[PDB]
Amino acid sequence: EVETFAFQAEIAQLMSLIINTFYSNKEIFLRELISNSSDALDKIRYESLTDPSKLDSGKELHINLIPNKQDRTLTIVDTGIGMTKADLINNLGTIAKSGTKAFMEALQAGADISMIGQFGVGFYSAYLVAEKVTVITKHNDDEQYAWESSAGGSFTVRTDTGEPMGRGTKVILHLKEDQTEYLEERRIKEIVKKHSQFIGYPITLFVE
Ligand SMILES: COCCNc1cc(-n2c3c(c4ccccc42)C(=O)CCC3)ccc1C(N)=O
Repeated sequence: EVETFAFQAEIAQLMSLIINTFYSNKEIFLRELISNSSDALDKIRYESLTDPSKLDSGKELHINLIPNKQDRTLTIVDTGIGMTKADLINNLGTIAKSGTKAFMEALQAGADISMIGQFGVGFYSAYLVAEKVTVITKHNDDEQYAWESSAGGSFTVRTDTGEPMGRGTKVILHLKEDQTEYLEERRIKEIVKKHSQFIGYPITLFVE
């Protein structure tokens, strides 16, 4: 079954701002998603020091960037801690509410959209370039889920029946028609070098 949920008002508001605000420096979405991946990898790595069996679902800690011109998608894959159903439905949104509030206030103060990560809500920057975001995720303590939202105030969660992931997260960006530059090898290389050069995990840029 597919379950549909309403974003809390503040999150819907932030998503609308991200979609509606004129802001040319869209490339920062990638550093935010890679940051999310890095944090998730740090988390499982740290947890594994006390419980080595947490890596039974996979020892390699890495990030893959996968462009697909046929589907017009850019996929950011990591073998981080992943997310439970409760993370997807409740926990992330609960934490994000205060980050969203603070971010929107800072914006009203003169901050700009590129500072979104300082508020812990960098994930939503995905909507700078994507009409729809699909998040496939697998945490050790739960099943594989697909979260999805085209904004408009609602998201869906379902159990995922695609290729099993072992552990980690895939963020699938269904790019906007005018944002296909982010499928180009040289463009992604440029952005990673500029914003994500010191990430402590191998980042592999797949080619088409
Ligand atoms: C320590 O790592 C646990 C959380 N990890 C992630 C979280 C997200 N992410 C998601 C959020 C979110 C909201 C605020 C902040 C981050 C958010 C959603 O609300 C939809 C699902 C994915 C997106 C991607 C990741 C990731 N790559 O692990």
